[PDB]
Amino acid sequence: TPFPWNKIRLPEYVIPVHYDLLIHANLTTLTFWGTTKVEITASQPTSTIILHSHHLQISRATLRKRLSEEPLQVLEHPRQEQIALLAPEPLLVGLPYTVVIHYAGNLSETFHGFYKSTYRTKEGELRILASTQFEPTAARMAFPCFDEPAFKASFSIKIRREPRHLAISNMPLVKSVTVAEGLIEDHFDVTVKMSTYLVAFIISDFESVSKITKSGVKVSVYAVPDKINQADYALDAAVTLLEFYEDYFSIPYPLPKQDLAAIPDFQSGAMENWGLTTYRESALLFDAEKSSASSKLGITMTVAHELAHQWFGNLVTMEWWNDLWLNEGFAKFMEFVSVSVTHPELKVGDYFFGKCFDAMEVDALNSSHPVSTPVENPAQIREMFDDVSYDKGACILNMLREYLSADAFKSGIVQYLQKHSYKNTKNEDLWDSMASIVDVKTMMNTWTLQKGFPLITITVRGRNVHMKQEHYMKGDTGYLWHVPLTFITSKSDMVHRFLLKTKTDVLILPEEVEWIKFNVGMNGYYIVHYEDDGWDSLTGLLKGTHTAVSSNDRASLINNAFQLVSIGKLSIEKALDLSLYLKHETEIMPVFQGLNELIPMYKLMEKRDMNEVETQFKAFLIRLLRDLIDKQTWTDEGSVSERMLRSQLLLLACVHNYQPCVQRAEGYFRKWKESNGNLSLPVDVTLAVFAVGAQSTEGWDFLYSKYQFSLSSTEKSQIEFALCRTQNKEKLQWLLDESFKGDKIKTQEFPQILTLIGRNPVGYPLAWQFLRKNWNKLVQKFELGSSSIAHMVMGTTNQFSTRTRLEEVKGFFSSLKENGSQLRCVQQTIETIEENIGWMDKNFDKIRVWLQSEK
Ligand SMILES: *[C@@H]1O[C@H](CO)[C@@H](O[C@@H]2O[C@H](CO)[C@@H](O[C@@H]3O[C@H](CO)[C@@H](O)[C@H](O)[C@@H]3O)[C@H](O)[C@H]2NC(C)=O)[C@H](O)[C@H]1NC(C)=O
Ligand SMILES: C#CC[C@H](CP(=O)(O)[C@@H]([NH3+])CCc1ccccc1)C(=O)N[C@@H](Cc1ccccc1)C([NH3+])=O
Ligand SMILES: *[C@@H]1O[C@H](CO)[C@@H](O[C@@H]2O[C@H](CO)[C@@H](O)[C@H](O)[C@H]2NC(C)=O)[C@H](O)[C@H]1NC(C)=O
Ligand SMILES: *[C@@H]1O[C@H](CO)[C@@H](O)[C@H](O)[C@H]1NC(C)=O
Ligand SMILES: *[C@@H]1O[C@H](CO)[C@@H](O)[C@H](O)[C@H]1NC(C)=O
Ligand code: NA
Ligand code: NA
Ligand code: NA
Ligand SMILES: [Zn+2]
Repeated sequence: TPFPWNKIRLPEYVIPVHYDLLIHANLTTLTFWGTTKVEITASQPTSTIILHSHHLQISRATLRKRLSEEPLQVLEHPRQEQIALLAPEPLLVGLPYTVVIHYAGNLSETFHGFYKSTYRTKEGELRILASTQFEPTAARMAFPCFDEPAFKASFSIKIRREPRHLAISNMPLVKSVTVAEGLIEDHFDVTVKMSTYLVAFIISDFESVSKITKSGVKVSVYAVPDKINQADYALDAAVTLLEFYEDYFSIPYPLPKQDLAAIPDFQSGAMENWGLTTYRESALLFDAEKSSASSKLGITMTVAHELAHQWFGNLVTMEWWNDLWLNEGFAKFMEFVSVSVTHPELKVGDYFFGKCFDAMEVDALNSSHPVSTPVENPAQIREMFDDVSYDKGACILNMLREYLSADAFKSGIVQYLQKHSYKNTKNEDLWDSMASIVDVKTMMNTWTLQKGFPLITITVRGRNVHMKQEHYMKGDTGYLWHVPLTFITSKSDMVHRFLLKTKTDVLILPEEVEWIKFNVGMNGYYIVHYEDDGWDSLTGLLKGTHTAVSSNDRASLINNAFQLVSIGKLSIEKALDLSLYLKHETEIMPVFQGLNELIPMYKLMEKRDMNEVETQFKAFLIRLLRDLIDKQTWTDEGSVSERMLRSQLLLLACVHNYQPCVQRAEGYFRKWKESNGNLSLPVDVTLAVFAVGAQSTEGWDFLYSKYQFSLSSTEKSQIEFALCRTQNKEKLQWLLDESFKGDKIKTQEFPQILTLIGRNPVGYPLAWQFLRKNWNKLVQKFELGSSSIAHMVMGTTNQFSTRTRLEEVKGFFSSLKENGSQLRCVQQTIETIEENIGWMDKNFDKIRVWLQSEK
């Protein structure tokens, strides 16, 4: 009667070998039935079998061993998400048993488990499909199982369905059998050995398009019938990228087919289920007339990410979620490795360092965590899907690859994948594989087992270049790293290398130089400070001959300058003085970096009684970029980088009431409205045009009236953004209510809408209030620890900068007890607000005076 197992982790001594899964789902009553048969063996004689089960009603369980069979008593521990099957006789070690479980459940109304998705046909008919999302811990909501990623097994899946529905799963359909009136049973081929979280199945009326790889794999894209004509780009990209990975690793994709399914309701961007990868419609479907350049880039990179997982994640899987980065850091990194070859015109390698700066935002906080760090419950496991695992993980891999050389790195990765195929790995296994080709292990332990990153301080005395490292933290630790430093000088644009393994060291230049610049191309996961006249020298370089260093080296100097303000190593005035070089900048990365450093400053001011300085700061920003803004054409011409730069600059200028852009935007919007929304605008100007049009009641209502009928993910995204920019608080309240409800705007959009309104200069109180009042339902929908909940917490609170706002945040989240008070995103936003308070207290008046002098 008392539950015989009191640990969250399963026993290690009962091991599954093979699952037979029968699923019978009813898309009218929104219920399903299942029969799960799992072949198991026991290392220790045990009479209790413990496995995972969550929100399933177990009707019967039996144990099979001359084909004997006997009943098992069923106990449940809902908190541990486990059931116990008690046998009459102890199991015999080494002998194969089969556990048979019959159960029922309800389709989930969330975005995980076996869940309901809906869409409307062009005439307004509601259609229902059922889809799966199991990673990390939701397979147990669809079938009882040993639901930890190291208990790999093969899966034979059978789906019972109505004739009107199509079923697809991980493997090809090998047989369909009519089993009763109006009931067909689909048999799918057995999977290779894999983790439970990769099982997938979808029952829908999707259509598809297909293409065969040179290696014979059938690649298909599935989508709702009204959107299948948008699948062509992703289909071509998936074939090219699958071919790339197969040839790059020389490890073939092992399955006969690869499906890419666009799901109408989906929480993350995509999911790598082996043989059946799934996507938000916005991450897969491309409209040649309406999709933006950034949306095309996003599809390319998301497909690259999911296909990378077929090797990094599916073939080779981390042993436990503490090492999730072995899946996610690699897949994030592989997006850039692959697409830089398959789509050279996208020039994605130029964009990579930006992920590293994103990671450094959270990693500079005490509340960050090491790349590899212990987790136990599902909320903590979901918290591992964060910028540390993804962005820092990819960034330290890039750093290691540059240090070892690409060929040595690749040889280590190939050996790693071959050795651990169909098995599970830990941090140490990766370092051992890399070393089999230098003390990689000691070096990479410093980057994976402690949080944060170092500040490298450079002091030059003639030819003598002194170096110091210290942990960078916004206001003891003693952390030290093995830092692979790089530098160039005024006399040498060769990349020079120095391994700093101690707190201090020195190198001797062959001849004196006029400047030196560390972290070449921003490939290292560290920041740099220059003592003495260093920042003056580099500021003079940027203002005199900025092309003396690369565009990404310029972006790195902009970013680091403002990071040093936060720790008192550089004054805000000197960092702002450096940003003035941007009046002659032309390139997207340093322009975007300037925006990423300066916009957050007025976002803080917007939430304070600071209208005068806020206005003057925004005027400074427009004046700084005015020549570049004025040069933009109102077209879709040019490269992907030119298109994204154009769109962001025109949006920025219009949001800040730069009259030349506002007048042009108003005229386009009036014409678009007069055409009854049938006018083809340049996609690259549509954000600015819609954002301006939405400022009036009539323009907002008209924009919303066209949202219903759009089949374009970009158009829907552009309308959502514009509607969230209104200063009409009643309209902002409506957007929150309706996207929360999910009928007129899908709930998958709510996290973004909440964040957009949290950034609205008049809406931010509404967003914070809405989060507090509707917390419990939002958690039920998206789950504690999810990235969705983290971004809603940060997006409504992390631009506050007063003690009163800080106490609201602390008071609210501490009141949640077990329903959120321990979230890592809460500690992070609290620490961010604390930094914001100190930063504004110190620098606000300095910025005010600097702007007055800037005249
Ligand atoms: C999900 O549940 C619904 C509702 O219970 C099932 O719909 C029902 O399906 C049965 C079997 O096809 C229908 O009865 C049959 O009707 C045909 C004539 O259409 C007749 O020839 C048969 O002898 C039998 O009477 C029943 O009308 C239908 N009900 C509704 C409201 O549509 C559905 O089959 C279930 N689907 C799955 C996959 O379990
Ligand atoms: C590119 C890409 C695909 C990646 C999801 P994935 O292929 O890594 C899958 N393995 C996550 C499973 C999963 C799903 C839900 C909860 C936990 C885990 C993605 O969507 N990235 C988002 C950020 C993000 C990351 C994780 C979760 C939400 C959002 C982006 N816009 O960058
Ligand atoms: C699926 O939902 C149904 C409700 O539609 C649940 O059935 C209820 O179960 C409770 C507890 O035994 C009963 O008191 C109710 O009378 C049941 N309702 C109906 C309409 O029969 C069912 O438990 C849910 N299944 C799971 C696995 O959670
Ligand atoms: C980080 O937080 C822990 C626990 O709250 C505390 O003990 C430690 O001193 C903090 N470190 C810094 C550098 O503030
Ligand atoms: C305008 O309407 C016509 C006719 O319905 C349609 O074919 C065309 O694609 C529409 N164009 C836009 C930009 O909506
Ligand atoms: Na998801
Ligand atoms: Na999420
Ligand atoms: Na969190
Ligand atoms: Zn991933």
